[PDB]
Amino acid sequence: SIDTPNYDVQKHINKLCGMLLITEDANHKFTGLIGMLYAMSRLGREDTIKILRDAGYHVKANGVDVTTHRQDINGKEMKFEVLTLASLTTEIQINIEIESRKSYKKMLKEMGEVAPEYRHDSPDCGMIILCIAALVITKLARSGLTAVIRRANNVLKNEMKRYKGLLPKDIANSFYEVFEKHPHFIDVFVHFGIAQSSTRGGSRVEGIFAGLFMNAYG
Ligand SMILES: O=C(O)c1cc(C(=O)O)n(Cc2ccc(F)cc2)n1
Repeated sequence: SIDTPNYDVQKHINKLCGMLLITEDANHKFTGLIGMLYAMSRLGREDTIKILRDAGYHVKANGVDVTTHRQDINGKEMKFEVLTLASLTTEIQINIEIESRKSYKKMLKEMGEVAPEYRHDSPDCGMIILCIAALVITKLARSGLTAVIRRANNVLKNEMKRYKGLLPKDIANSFYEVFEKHPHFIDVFVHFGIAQSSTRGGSRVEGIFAGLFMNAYG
């Protein structure tokens, strides 16, 4: 049973990436999986199922939809937008949102209203996560972990400055873990990276990803 998110939940998964990126001392246990979900939502359900079946994997495709979950947090009833994921519980998703809202309020207290580039909903959050995945893929092509961190601190210096939760060591470990545990994600990531690196222009981060991905050959 593999979750195959479609184009419709790409905005949601990007926001989930962003919520972890704004979290001070964020727990990156699920970042490898969330990053992979973002890549699949970019490829689309159709292409994702095609890649897995072509790679010889047998797949039970799980539809990914946005649902509203009502949960009581500190006496107050709260509405949370969650994704129907077999790989990621409602509880985990909500706790990611709770912890990021705590970090966000601390940011308001520090600098007032937050600039677009410092928010959890900045359009490049998913790609920022996938830049670490691109570095891990190079070193798999866990000894190369120190080199991933050192290459990450230089290439993602502006992004690390923007996001308190951009912790290269934790994110790289999460990707190493997911690629070891679920090797079918390597095939998904590689097809994602080939397709992405063909797109012209776009954002600074889309450009950094393309350069990092191209480096896995030369
Ligand atoms: O500027 C604000 O007061 C603002 C904006 C949003 C939103 O875009 O939903 N939110 C909700 C929100 C804030 C932080 C967070 F990590 C998750 C959700 N707060």
